[PDB]
Amino acid sequence: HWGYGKHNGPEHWHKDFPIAKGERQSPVDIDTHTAKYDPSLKPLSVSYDQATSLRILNNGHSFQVTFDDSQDKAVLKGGPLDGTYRLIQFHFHWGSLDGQGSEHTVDKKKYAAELHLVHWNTKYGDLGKAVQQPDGLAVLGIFLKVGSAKPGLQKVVDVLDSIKTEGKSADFTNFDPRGLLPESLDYWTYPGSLTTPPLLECVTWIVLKEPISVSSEQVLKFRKLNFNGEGEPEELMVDNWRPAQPLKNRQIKASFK
Ligand SMILES: CC(=O)Nc1nnc(S(N)(=O)=O)s1
Ligand SMILES: [Zn+2]
Repeated sequence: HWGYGKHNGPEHWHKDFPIAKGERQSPVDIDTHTAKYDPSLKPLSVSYDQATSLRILNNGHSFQVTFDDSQDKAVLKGGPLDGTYRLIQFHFHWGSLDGQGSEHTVDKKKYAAELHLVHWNTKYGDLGKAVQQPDGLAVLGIFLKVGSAKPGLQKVVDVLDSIKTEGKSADFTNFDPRGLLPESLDYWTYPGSLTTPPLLECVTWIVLKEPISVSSEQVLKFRKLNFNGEGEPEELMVDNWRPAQPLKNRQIKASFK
């Protein structure tokens, strides 16, 4: 079973998942001076008004809030995307201290954490089918830095005590993911992959330039979670991020001048 530690972490993943050394792996460093502004790109369309959250879950590598994706309800359109992508889940990656935790980096800068809102392309019918297609997923990535509290995150942190260990879940209905968004929807975009095994190269990445700020107390709660299942030696869920991968033959485009 893969993980983030010395003997099962990111440098080991290629053995069970050889795509780990593929041509479109994520995350990557975003070099702000090399990324080209592309005026053909469109405004992102984030329509989360009808979002229906279901559960919050510790899956052993992060915690995720899941959504009902049986019909168009919370979807992402526009930007670099064709067609409609339904929100299935969001999760975070974070560090043991504030100077690391994000998966993408900006001019080698590491953020305290990174939020991933995962959406799949409706023209493939289900998530399972979408992940086997180069345009099957759109993941919206948002950086977190430490400062002021993020009110829309507080309902999430208040429940983390209840899902401390792997496998634990709780009801998490009536959560509005709009409260996790920054003001500007300016973004970078590039073709990439899932950043956890099986690391499938099925993702259009859309990373927002403006981070959201969260308080030290909020991110502290992230760090109290556990990779392990109940009763096992406590091994803190921290530094669950994959480092930046080779960009290779890819261009990162900017939606803004
Ligand atoms: C079903 C599903 O969402 N699988 C994922 N694997 N990696 C993801 S990430 N870290 O790139 O957002 S999402
Ligand atoms: Zn992720």
